[PDB]
Amino acid sequence: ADEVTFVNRFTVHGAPAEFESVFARTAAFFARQPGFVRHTLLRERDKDNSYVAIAVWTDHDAFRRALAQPGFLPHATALRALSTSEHGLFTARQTLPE
Amino acid sequence: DADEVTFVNRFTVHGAPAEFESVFARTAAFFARQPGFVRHTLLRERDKDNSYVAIAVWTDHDAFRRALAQPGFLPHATALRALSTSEHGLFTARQTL
Ligand SMILES: [Cl-]
Ligand SMILES: [Cl-]
Repeated sequence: ADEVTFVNRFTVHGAPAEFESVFARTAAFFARQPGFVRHTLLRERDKDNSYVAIAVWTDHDAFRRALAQPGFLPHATALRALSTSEHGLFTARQTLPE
Repeated sequence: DADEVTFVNRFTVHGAPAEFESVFARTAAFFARQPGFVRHTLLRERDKDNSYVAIAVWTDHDAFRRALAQPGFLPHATALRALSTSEHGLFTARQTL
């Protein structure tokens, strides 16, 4: 649609359990932001410490409003503490089924 | 294992993006006829014309491997290898809201 997809690759350095906890609470916060559509956390099969998150928002503006929230900052901080992140924003060009 | 698998593949496109997308649409269409195909998305990084991520979901690791092993995959792997460089990983979904 007009919808953007945030993809975030995490290299987790500490305990994966602790990382997934910190993540869940991050996910919870975004889940109640206007324009939120969905979120997936992925774990790489042949590693303990590789992860990928995927967040869909209705539009760019909805997403940037969610990031500029003062409520997001402690989640951001906790994640940085526990992981190296390489992230980016995408559009969907082809989807199937659909 | 028995777990749902999400294949994630990063592409840098060196040839025409238009021809890359078209080849991909056919490739997705081929995947769509394979047992255990759940879904497929092709993403493009915003304000980059050459950076793509393809996300393919399969009911398990074996259905995915068997898709890639089919003779009819060969022309689609060939077309993409001529157009792009790529790095992939095999994942399992942990959370979803
Ligand atoms: Cl483990
Ligand atoms: Cl690459």
